Amino acid sequence: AWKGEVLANNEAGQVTSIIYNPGDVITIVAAGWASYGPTQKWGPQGDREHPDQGLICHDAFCGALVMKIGNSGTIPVNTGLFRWVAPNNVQGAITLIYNDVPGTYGNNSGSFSVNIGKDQS
Amino acid sequence: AWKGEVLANNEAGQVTSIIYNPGDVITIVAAGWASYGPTQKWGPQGDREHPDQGLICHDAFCGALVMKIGNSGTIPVNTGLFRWVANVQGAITLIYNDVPGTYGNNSGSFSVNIGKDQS
Ligand SMILES: CO[C@@H]1O[C@H](CO)[C@H](O)[C@H](O)[C@H]1O[C@H]1O[C@H](CO)[C@H](O)[C@H](O)[C@H]1O
Ligand SMILES: OC[C@H]1O[C@H](O)[C@H](O)[C@@H](O)[C@H]1O
Ligand SMILES: [Ca+2]
Ligand SMILES: [Ca+2]
Repeated sequence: AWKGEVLANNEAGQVTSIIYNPGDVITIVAAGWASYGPTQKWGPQGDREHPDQGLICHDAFCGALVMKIGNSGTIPVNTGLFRWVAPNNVQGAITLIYNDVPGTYGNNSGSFSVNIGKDQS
Repeated sequence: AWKGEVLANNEAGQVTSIIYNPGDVITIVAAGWASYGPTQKWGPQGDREHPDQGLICHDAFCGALVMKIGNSGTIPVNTGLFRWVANVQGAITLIYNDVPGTYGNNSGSFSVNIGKDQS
């Protein structure tokens, strides 16, 4: 049961209190409005119209919510995950990150409100 | 225990297998790209720039996911609901947030998962 925020302009991400363990089943709901530069704002799925220019997650759009579990590569979160189990050999603290190009977070604004819970297993 | 899709052009909503009962704790997660007219698509939170011209849900943007429970007013769903508790009682119908009579030109759909949680 973690609840908190993820700033668009935070390159390092938001480390949550959720340690993902082998067999854990998780739910995530992400909401909100944030920008990677422009005056317009996008939701947790990001901007489907914008080209990939070196995103930390190539499998999500610019401005999408992504995560790392432990020492994993980025995993798309987008609007959330429903009763979700990680690939085998993936474990450790969940960090939530705004999908942008490394070095380009200065002009980002807004944030995502995210809830994460462990489910019956 | 319910998984499927909600079409933008379905005025009448998607009637799900979830009957909401007093005290029930539920989770919805909605995903995908849909439209209420334009060639451009929006997500489950809808179009934050477009004004309200008599949307079925005044509490959400045009093109947002909403729902009804039984005979109730529209309730915002947006990207989903996390361990949400609702006198609201009955079958959960999911609906695209648009204006009555004008669904004909909508396109796309949202993916939606609903479950009941521990309580
Ligand atoms: C659409 O924003 C900017 O477009 C120009 C073209 O005129 C360039 O392609 C820039 O790279 C774009 O900058 C924005 O996007 C990148 C991510 O791709 C980054 O977030 C930057 O901070 C933004 O301004
Ligand atoms: O505001 C709602 C309204 O917006 C646009 O004009 C659409 O083309 C219409 O079909 C209707 O959905
Ligand atoms: Ca940026
Ligand atoms: Ca329409």
